[PDB]
Amino acid sequence: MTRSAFANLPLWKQQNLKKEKGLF
Repeated sequence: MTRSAFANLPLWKQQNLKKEKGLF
């Protein structure tokens, strides 16, 4: 059973997610 998390998402997805601790 795999994980569902932000850190499990590919980098390009993260670059589209400006989260609280989503600093670029």
